[PDB]
Amino acid sequence: MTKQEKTALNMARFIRSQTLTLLEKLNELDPDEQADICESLHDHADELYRSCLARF
Amino acid sequence: MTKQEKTALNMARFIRSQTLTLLEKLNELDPDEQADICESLHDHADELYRSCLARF
Repeated sequence: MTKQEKTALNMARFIRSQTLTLLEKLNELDPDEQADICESLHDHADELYRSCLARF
Repeated sequence: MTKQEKTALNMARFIRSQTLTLLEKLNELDPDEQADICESLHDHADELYRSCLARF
């Protein structure tokens, strides 16, 4: 296994883990809170994405 | 401190932590990989957001 392959697998595992935990955590809040948090998370995701576009 | 307050603080801390780790991890990849991962992460973020809209 190459370092590039090992890295790719590790990153895939990491993103999967983060997503699973986030979903489980969100599932603890009532509908109202969930909607607010989701709206905030999406706006922040767009901001991070635009920052990446700027870097590349 | 109310349970609602304790929950809000815990969620804020969690989202902050996840973001910091993600950024640090991304910083390990070369420009090319970073761009690919960012594009994939954004598309997935949009998918999750649309799923939330559907639930609420």
